[PDB]
Amino acid sequence: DTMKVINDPIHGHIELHPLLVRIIDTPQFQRLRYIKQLGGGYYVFPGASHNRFEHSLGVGYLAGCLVHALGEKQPELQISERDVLCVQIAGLCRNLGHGPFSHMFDGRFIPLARPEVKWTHEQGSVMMFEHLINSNGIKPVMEQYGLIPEEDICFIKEQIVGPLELWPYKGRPENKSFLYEIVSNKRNGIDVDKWDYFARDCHHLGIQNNFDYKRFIKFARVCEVDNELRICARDKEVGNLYDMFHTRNSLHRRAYQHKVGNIIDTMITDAFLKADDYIEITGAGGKKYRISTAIDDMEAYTKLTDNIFLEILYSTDPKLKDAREILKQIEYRNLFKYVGETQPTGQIKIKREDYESLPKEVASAKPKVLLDVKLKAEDFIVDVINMDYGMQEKNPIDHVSFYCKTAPNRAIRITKNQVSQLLPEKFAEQLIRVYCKKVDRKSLYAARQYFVQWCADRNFTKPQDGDVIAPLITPQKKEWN
Amino acid sequence: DTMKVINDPIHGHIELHPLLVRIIDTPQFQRLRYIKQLGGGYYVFPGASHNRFEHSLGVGYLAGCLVHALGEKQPELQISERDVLCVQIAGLCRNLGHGPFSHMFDGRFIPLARPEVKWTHEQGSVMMFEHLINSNGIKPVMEQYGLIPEEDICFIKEQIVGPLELWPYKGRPENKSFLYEIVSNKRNGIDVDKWDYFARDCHHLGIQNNFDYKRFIKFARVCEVDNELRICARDKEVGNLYDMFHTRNSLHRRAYQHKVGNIIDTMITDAFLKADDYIEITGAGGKKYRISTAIDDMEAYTKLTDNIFLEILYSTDPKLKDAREILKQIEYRNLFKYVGETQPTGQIKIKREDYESLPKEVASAKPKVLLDVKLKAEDFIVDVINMDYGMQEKNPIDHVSFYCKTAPNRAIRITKNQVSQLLPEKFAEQLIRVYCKKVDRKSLYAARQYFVQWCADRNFTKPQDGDVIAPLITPQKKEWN
Amino acid sequence: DTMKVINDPIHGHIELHPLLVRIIDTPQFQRLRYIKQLGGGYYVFPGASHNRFEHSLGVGYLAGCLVHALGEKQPELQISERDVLCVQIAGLCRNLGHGPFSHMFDGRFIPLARPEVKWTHEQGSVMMFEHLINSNGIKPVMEQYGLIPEEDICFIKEQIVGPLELWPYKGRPENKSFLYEIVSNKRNGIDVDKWDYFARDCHHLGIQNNFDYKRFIKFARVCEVDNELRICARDKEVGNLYDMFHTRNSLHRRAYQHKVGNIIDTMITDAFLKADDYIEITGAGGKKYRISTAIDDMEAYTKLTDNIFLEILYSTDPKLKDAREILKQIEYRNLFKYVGETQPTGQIKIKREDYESLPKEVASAKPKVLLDVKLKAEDFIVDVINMDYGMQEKNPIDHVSFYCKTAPNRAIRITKNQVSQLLPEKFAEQLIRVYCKKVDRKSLYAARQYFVQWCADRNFTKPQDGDVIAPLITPQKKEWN
Amino acid sequence: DTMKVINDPIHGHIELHPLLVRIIDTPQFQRLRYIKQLGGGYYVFPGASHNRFEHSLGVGYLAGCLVHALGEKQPELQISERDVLCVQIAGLCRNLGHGPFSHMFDGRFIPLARPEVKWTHEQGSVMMFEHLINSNGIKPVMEQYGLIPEEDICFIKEQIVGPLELWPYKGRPENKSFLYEIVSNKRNGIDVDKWDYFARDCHHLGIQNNFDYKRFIKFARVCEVDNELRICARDKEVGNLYDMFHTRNSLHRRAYQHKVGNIIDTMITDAFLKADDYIEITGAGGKKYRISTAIDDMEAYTKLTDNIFLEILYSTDPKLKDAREILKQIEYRNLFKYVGETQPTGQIKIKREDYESLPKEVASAKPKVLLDVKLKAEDFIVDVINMDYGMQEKNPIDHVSFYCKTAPNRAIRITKNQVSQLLPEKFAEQLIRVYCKKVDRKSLYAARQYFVQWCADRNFTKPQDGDVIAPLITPQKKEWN
Ligand SMILES: Nc1nc2c(ncn2[C@H]2C[C@H](O)[C@@H](COP(=O)(O)OP(=O)(O)OP(=O)(O)O)O2)c(=O)[nH]1
Ligand SMILES: Nc1nc2c(ncn2[C@H]2C[C@H](O)[C@@H](COP(=O)(O)OP(=O)(O)OP(=O)(O)O)O2)c(=O)[nH]1
Ligand SMILES: Nc1nc2c(ncn2[C@H]2C[C@H](O)[C@@H](COP(=O)(O)OP(=O)(O)OP(=O)(O)O)O2)c(=O)[nH]1
Ligand SMILES: Nc1nc2c(ncn2[C@H]2C[C@H](O)[C@@H](COP(=O)(O)OP(=O)(O)OP(=O)(O)O)O2)c(=O)[nH]1
Repeated sequence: DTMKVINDPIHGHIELHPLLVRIIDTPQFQRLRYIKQLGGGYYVFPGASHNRFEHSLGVGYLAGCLVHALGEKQPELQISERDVLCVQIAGLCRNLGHGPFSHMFDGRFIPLARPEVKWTHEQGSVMMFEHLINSNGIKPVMEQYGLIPEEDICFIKEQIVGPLELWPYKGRPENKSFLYEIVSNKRNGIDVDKWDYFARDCHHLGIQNNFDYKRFIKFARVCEVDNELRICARDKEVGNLYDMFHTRNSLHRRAYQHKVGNIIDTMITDAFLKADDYIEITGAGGKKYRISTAIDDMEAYTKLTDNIFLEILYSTDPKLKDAREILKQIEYRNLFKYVGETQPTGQIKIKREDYESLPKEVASAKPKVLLDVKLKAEDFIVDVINMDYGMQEKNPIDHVSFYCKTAPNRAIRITKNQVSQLLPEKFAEQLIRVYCKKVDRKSLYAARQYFVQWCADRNFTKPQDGDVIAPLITPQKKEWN
Repeated sequence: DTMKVINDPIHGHIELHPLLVRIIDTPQFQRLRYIKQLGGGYYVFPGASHNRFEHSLGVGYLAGCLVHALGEKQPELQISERDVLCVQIAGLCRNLGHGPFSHMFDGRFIPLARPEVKWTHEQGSVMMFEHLINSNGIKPVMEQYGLIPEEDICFIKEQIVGPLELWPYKGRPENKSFLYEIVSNKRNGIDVDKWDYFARDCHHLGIQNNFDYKRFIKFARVCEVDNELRICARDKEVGNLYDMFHTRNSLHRRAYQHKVGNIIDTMITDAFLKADDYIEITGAGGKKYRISTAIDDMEAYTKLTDNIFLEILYSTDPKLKDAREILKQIEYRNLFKYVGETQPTGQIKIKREDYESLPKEVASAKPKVLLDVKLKAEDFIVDVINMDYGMQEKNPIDHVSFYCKTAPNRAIRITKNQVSQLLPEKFAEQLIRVYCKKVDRKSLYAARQYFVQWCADRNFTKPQDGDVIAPLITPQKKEWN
Repeated sequence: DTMKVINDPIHGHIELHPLLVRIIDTPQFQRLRYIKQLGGGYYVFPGASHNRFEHSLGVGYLAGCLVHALGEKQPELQISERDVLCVQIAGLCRNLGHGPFSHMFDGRFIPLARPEVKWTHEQGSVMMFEHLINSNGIKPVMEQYGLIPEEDICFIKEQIVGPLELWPYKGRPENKSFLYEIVSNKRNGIDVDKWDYFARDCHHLGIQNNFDYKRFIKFARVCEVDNELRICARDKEVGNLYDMFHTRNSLHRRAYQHKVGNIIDTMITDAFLKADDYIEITGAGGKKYRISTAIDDMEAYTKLTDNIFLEILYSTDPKLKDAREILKQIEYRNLFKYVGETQPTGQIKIKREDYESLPKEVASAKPKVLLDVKLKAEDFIVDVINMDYGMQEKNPIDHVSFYCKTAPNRAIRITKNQVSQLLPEKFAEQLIRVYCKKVDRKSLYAARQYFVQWCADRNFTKPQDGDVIAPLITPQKKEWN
Repeated sequence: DTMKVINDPIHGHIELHPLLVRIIDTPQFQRLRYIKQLGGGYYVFPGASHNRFEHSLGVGYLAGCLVHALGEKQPELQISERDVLCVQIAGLCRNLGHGPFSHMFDGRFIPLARPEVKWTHEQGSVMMFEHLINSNGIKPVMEQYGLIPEEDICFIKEQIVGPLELWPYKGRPENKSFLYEIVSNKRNGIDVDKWDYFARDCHHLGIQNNFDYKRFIKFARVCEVDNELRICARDKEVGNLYDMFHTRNSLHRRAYQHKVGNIIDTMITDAFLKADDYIEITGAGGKKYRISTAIDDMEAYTKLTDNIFLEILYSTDPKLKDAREILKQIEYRNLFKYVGETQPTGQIKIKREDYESLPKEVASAKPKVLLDVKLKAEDFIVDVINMDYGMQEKNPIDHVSFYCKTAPNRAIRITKNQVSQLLPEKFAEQLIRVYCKKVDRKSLYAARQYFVQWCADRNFTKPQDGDVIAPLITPQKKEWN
C-alpha cells in the first residue's frame, strides 16, 4: 500500500517506496539477514556483527539519494520516477548473490570446491534476482507502479553485472549512461556501494571513515564526455577521491585482510570442504544439492547461509566429525598460526597458476638452523593477496571526469602530477602471508626459519620482524643489511 | 600467555587479562555470538544485529573500570588484583544463561512451554558458568593467576544471581560489600550491565543515549552505610540518576517493547512451540532433549541458539510444516495485526492470572455496529506490559546513597522533593496491546470495533486513534468527550 | 551570483541561496560571530566556544528543511519558492538581536540597567533586521529573486516576533498559517530553533542529545484544525515530544543554569554595570551611546559584542578600575561562593518584585549557632530560576495537533493520560540559589547557617547537603525529619 | 585544594591536579580563550570557533595519559608523580606563546613586521611560561607538591622548545629520554599535540579523523635505542603511523591551507600592518607597545589577542581608516580573488628569499591574448605553501623505533619498502597560489592569462582548470598536451 520508514544507524530515516518493500519482504531478500558482511572478521572485530541485509538497504537508499540529487539540480536530464525506482532496486539487489560468510564463499570456497566454474557474487545476484521476481509475482506489482518489466528488469540486471552481451546496453540509451555509474561503476569503481560500506563497516569495526559521500553528492553533475552523458565531480574534489581509495586500502589492510580474520575464513572453508559430501540442501522439485552445488539452483541457494556453520558445529553424524572438529578448534582459538608476511620486489608478480606450488617451495627451503622438527608442504598455507585501487595497475582517477566552477558543463581530465607529488607511485601490489598448521612451539619456530629463508631465496622483502624471529637467517642477505 | 586487546566500537581498546581470554575461548562463551541481544528487534531496527557476546565483553570491561577507579581513589579499601579479576569475570559471565532471541526465550517461550518450572536467565548463567569452568579446566588456570577457586567461584556466582541462600554472602565479607553493587545491583539496579547496553543498543538502533557512565564512575565513592561499605554517588548527580532511569524507560517504549518487535517475538515463540516435539538436541551422554528441556542440561543448552530459527525455516520434514509456515509468514511480512493500545485507569492493576482471560473478554464486547465478520477469542492476542523503574512501584533513587563535597565520607539520602517537582509521580504502569490474527481488511475493521468497545466497557484510556478507527463507538463514552 | 555550500559539523553541507548569502555577508549578521551562544557557560564547559552565527545558519537550514519537506509531501499546500526563502530568512535572522553573552544581556544586564524599558532579543532581532535590510540595499536583491518586499518583510518580522499588532497576521493568510509554526512557534514552542541548539549545544558541551528532529520532520504533515492549516505530528511521536521538552529541561539543569555559569554571568553583569557610565559606543551620525543605551540605536548595537568584556579587562582608565577588577577576579577564579539551593513548597511562588528583598531576608535569619563573623544583606546573592516546559504552568503537548495512520488528514488531540502515568505532574517550578561574596572559610560556614535557617523559616525544601553543612540547624525542622 | 573535573567534548572527563588548576587560573593562561585555534579558518568553516585554551587542556590531558600508561606497563622506568606533573605542565603550556589568530601571527604577520627576528610560538611559550610562573607565585606551589623548581622548570621549558643550549638536556638524564618525546617530539613529530588537534579540529570542522591515538598509546613501550630509553611503537602499527601523517596532510590541504582561509589571514595580516603604528598596548610599568613589539614584553603580550581585530574594526580614529577598511571588506566578503594554484616541477624549490619577487614575475608574463586591462605587480598576491611530513624531505618513519611481539624489549627499524609500494615516493612539495587584488570581471580574466602564462614560462604544472580559464594559453605548452 504505502511508503515505509526504516531507521538505520548510518543513514537515519530511510523511506521505502512500496514496490521496494515488496521486493524486500521475500525469502530471497530476507536471506541476507543471515550472511555476515565481513565473514570471519566478526571473530576479530566483535562489533562487526552486521549482515548483508542492512548493507543492501543502505546501498538502495544511497542510490536513490544520488539519482534524486542529479535530477533536482539538472531537470534537463529527464530522470523519471521509473529511473529512480530501477536504480534503487539495483542498489537493493546487488548483494543478493552472496554466500555464507560473504567473500569467503566466492573468494575461497567455490574456487577450491568447483575450480572449473567461474562464479561471482554479481552473477549470483542476477540469478537470485530473477528467482526473486518470478517466485514472488513481482512483475504485476512493477507494472502497477509504472515500470515496464521487460526493459526495466534488463536495466536492473545490467546495473549489477554489466552488459548481458557501440553502446552495449539495452535497458537504457546513451543519454542515460550516467545511471549505470551509480550502483556498480565498472568504469572507475566510484559507486554508492563503497560509500555505504565505508560508513557501515567503520561504525561497526570501531575505525573511523574519512570519506564524505554527501559532499561528493553535492558536487556531482552530469556532463557530456565522448558523446555519453557521464557523472562528473568538481575539480577541487580530486584530492578527496584519491583519499577515498586510500581509505579503501586502509580498511583492507587493517580489517578485511586482517591476518587472523583471513585464517578463520580459511579454516571455515576447510570445514566446508570436509562437510560438502554430507550436507544436503533441498532445492527445486525436491532435488538435493551440496554446499558446492547450491549455486546451480536458486531455490537451494536461498537456503544456503551462515547457518551451515552451526549445522556442522552442532552435528552428531560421525561423517561430519572432521568438519566439526575444525570448527571446534575455532571456538577454542586453536588457530593455524601466522608465520609472517612479505612482498615481491622488482617487477616480480606472482601468477595465480603458481599459487599451489608455494607451500612446497617454503617446505623446500634450507635454512641453516638446528631444527628438532621437519615440516612438509601440507603444513604450510601461503595466502597471496592482491591489493590495489580497484583497477589492477591502473589509476582510477585517470578514469574520472571533472568540471570547473567557471564552466560546469565542460568535462576535463586531471592527471596525478596536477594534484600532488605525495600520492602513490603505484596502484597495485601483492602481499604474501604464510601460516603453519602445526601450532606447537617447536613447529612454529621451525616454520619461521623456513619462511624467512624462502623470502631470502626469492628475493622478497625482509619481514618486519625478520631479525627477531629468524636472527640466524637474516644476516646471510646482503641486500637486507 | 599474555594480555589481548580487543577493539570494540563502544569502548575502544579493551585489554583482556589472559585468564579472561581463557574463559572467553570456550564453546560456552562463544555461544553468545549466536544470540541476538534484542531478539525480534532486529526485524524492526535493522542495525540491531548485535549479539550477547560483544555485550558481555563490554560488561566485563566496565566492571573492571569501576572497580579499578574505586581502588585508585580509595587505597584504604584494599581492593586486590584478585577482586578485580573476579568482578571482571562476573561481568563477562552474567549473560551466559540467555537463550535464543534473548528475552523472548525466558520471557515468552519457557513460561508457555514449561509453566510448572521457574527459570531465569540469571539462574541459567550460574549453571552455564559452572559447566564452562568444569568442562574447560579453568580452576587450575585461576590458581595460576592467584585466584582461590572455592571462595572466588562462589563470589562470582553471587555477583550474578545474589545470595545462594545479617550478611548473606559467603564469597566476600561486609568489608567488600560494595563489590556486589557492580555487576548486578540488587539494591537499586544501577550497574554496569545497564551502562553497556544503553550505549551499545543506541549505537546499533540509531537512537541516542543520554546517560554518561564515565561521569558517574568519576564521581563514585565508597562510604559506610549501616555498617556496610557501599558505593555512593555525589549528591549533584541525583538528577543524572533520575535521567538514567528515564532513558531506560524510553528505550523500552521505543525499542524493546516496540509493538511489531513484540509480535515477531510472539510469532517466533509460536513456531518454537509447534516445533518443540520434533527438534532434538543432543546433550550429556548422548541423551536427547527438546527446545523446552535443553535448560535441564548445560551440554544441550550450549547448542541452543538462534540457529533453531533457521533449522525450522529450512526444514523439509512434514512434522515441522506448521512451525515452518509461521516463520515463512514472518519473511513475507504477513504478521498478526496491531489493533491498538490502552492502559488501565485508577488503581486497576491486571494480574498475571487474568492474562489468559483477556482475549475472551475482547471477543465478548458488543460494539453497536454493523459487522461483516464475527471474531472469536482465539483471533485476539492481548499483550500486557509492565513498565517501571526496575523496582515495581518503588523509586530506586530512594535506595541510593549520596555524599557531599564538604564531607565525602559521610553518606546521606536525598528524597524526590529535594530534587524537582517535574519528576514522575509514579514509577510503574501497565500497557495493554491488542493484535488480531485475522489480517484481512474486514477482520481488522471488526477487531478495531471490539477493541475500542472493550476499552470503553473496562474504563481503560481512550486509544489515541480511537475516533478515527472506531468513530461509531467513541461517542458513547462521556468521559472521552 | 550562485549558491554557496557551507560545511557545518552538525548538519553537514548546507546550501545557501544567493539572497541568503547577501544577507549573511553584512556587518549586522557577521556581528554574531562575536557573541557566544552560551555566554558564561564557556567558563564552565570549555567546548562551548560556539557563537550565535553558526547557530543562526543552522536555524535557517532547518527552517528550509521543514518547509521543503512539507511542500514535497503535500503539493496541494502551494508552498512557493518565495515562501521557502522567506522562512529561511526568518530562521537566519531570529538571533540578530542578541547582545553580549547572549541571555546574560537581555536576562540580567538590561533589566538592572534599564528597569523602565521592556526589551527582548526578539524585538532587537526585528530592529536589527530592518537596519540590515536598509543599510545594505537588500530590497532590490529580494525583488531580483521574486520576493515582494512589502509583504515579505512583514512576513519575516512576524515569524520572529509575532503579530505586529480574527487572523492577526498580515504577511500571509490563514491557508499558510503552518508557515508561522516553523521558526518561532508561539503556540507550543516546537520549532527549528530548539532543534538546532539541542544538537549544537550538545556537540560542544560534550553532552548527548536524545531528540531526533529528522524523524519528526519525516512524520510531520499539515492538517486543517479550526479552519487553520497547521503542522501536525504523527500520533506515535507523542512520547518523543514529551522527551523533547524533558531534554530541554535537562540541558537547562546541567548546563544553561549551571550554578557557576550563572555566577560568572552575574559577575560580568556587575562589571558591565560599573563600566556603563564610562564606555562609549558611537552610533548613527557620530552620537555616543552607553552599553545600556546601544539598544536604542542599531548602528551602535552592531558594535556591541563580547568585545566589551575585553575592552574592560584591557582598560587602563582609572574610571574603569572597579569594573576591570571584577573581570580580573574571574580570570583568577576568585568567584562568589555557592552556598546552596532550595525550592519553594506548596503554592508559594516568588514574584519578580520580591527578588531584591531576598538577600536581606537571608541576612535576617537567626540561626542559633555560635558565629565568628556576621554577614549583611550585601554579602549574599540570591538567584531565582524559573524552570518550565516553555508555557509557564501549561503542558505544551496539550497545544499540539496529531494525525493517525488510518486518516492522515484528520487532526486529533492526545491528552497526558493517553500517553503515560510516568510523565511529570507539573510543568513549572522555581529554583533558588544562594551565593556568598565573602569567600573565606569562616564567612562561608556562617553563610551556610543563615541559608539553611532561612530555608527552614520560609518552609522551603531541605537542601540536599543540609545535614552536613548545617547539622545544628536541620534538627529544628520536624517536616525534614 | 583538591582535583577538578572538566568536561571536554573530545576527551570526556579530564581530571586536573590542583597545581595544574593554579597554572590555569592565571591571566597568562586564560588569555588562550581569546585566540582561535584555526585563525581565519572560522571564516570558512563555521564550526571552527574553538580556541587554544581548550586545545591546551587536551594536550595536557593526553600527555598525562601517555606518561601514566608507560609507567603502568613498565614500573622499571621509575616514572615518578613529579615526572607526570612536569609532563602535564609542559603539555598544558606549549601553546602559551600563540598570538592573535594563531598561525597567522607567527606565520604571516611577524615575518613581515619584524623580518630580522626569529620568533616562533615555541619561544613565546617559554617566555610566557616564565612570566606566568613569576607573576603568580607558582614556585612555592610547585614545591608544595614535590616539584623541584630549578630542575623541573628547566625540564618543562626543554620539553617545549628543545635544548636551551652528547646528551644536550639538563632537566632530566638519558634514562628519562623518552619523556621528551611526549609533548613536542623533535625527533619525528609524533606527539600528543597532534593527537589532540586532529580529534578537536575534526570535531569542529565537520571532517572525520581516522587516527586512533588510544590504540597507539596502548601499543607503546619504552626500549633502549643507542643508549637512550626511547618510546617504541609495535611493528604492526607502522601502517597506522604513515596514515597519521597522511591525515595531517589532508587536514592541511582541505582546512588549514584552504585558499580562502589563507586569503582572509592575509587580509587580516595586512590590516594589522596598517594599524601597527597606531595601536597601543600597555605593558610593564605603563609602557606602550605596538602589535609587532608586544612580543618583547610578556605583560603586553598577555593582552594581545583576537580582540585586536575588533578594536580595529570598531575604531573611529582616522589614522586607522585604512586598516579598518580592509576588515570591513572581510565582513562584506569582498575578498581578493583566487586565480589558481600550481606546483614546481623537477628539482625546482622556491626559497623564502625569492617570495617577494614572484608577483613581479607574474605581472611580467606576456600572454599574447587581447587584454582590456593591464595588471601590475602590486595587484597580485603569490602564496607559497610548503607541504611535508614534518621533516622537510625526510620520511619521519625512518626516525621511529619499533618492537615485535616476540621480543618486546628489542628495538628495530622498518624501511618504506618493508611496508607498502602504495606509499608516497616523496615527503615534501610546494603549492603556489595566486590571487588578484582587483576583483572586477575584466581584471580577473586578465589575471588568469598572466597566471597561466607564468606557469608555462616557469615550467610549473598545468592548473587543473587551465584549459577553461586560459584556452588560448594552454595549447602553447607541449608538455601539457
Ligand atoms: N529514531 C527512532 N527510531 C524509531 C522509533 N520508533 C521506531 N523506530 C524505528 C524502527 C523502524 O526502523 C522505523 C519505523 O518504525 P515505526 O514504529 O515508525 O513504524 P511502524 O511500521 O511500527 O509503525 P506504523 O505502521 O507507522 O504505525 O523506526 C523512535 O522513537 N526513534
Ligand atoms: N582500531 C583499530 N583496531 C584494530 C586495527 N587493527 C586491528 N584492530 C582490532 C582487531 C582486534 O579487535 C584488536 C586487536 O587486533 P590486532 O590486530 O592488534 O591483534 P592480533 O592478535 O592480530 O596481533 P598480535 O597477536 O598482537 O600480533 O584490534 C586498527 O588498525 N585499528
Ligand atoms: N567536509 C569537507 N568540507 C570542506 C572541504 N573543503 C572545504 N570544505 C568546507 C569549507 C566550507 O564550509 C565549504 C565550502 O568550501 P569550498 O572549498 O567547497 O568552497 P569555496 O567557495 O572555497 O570554493 P569555490 O568557490 O566553489 O571554488 O566546505 C572538504 O574537503 N571536506
Ligand atoms: N557531562 C556532564 N558534564 C557536566 C554536568 N554538569 C556539569 N558538567 C561539566 C561542566 C564542567 O566542565 C565539569 C565539572 O562540573 P561540576 O558541575 O561537576 O563542577 P563544579 O566545580 O560546579 O561542582 P563542585 O565544585 O564539585 O560542587 O563538568 C553533567 O551533568 N554532565
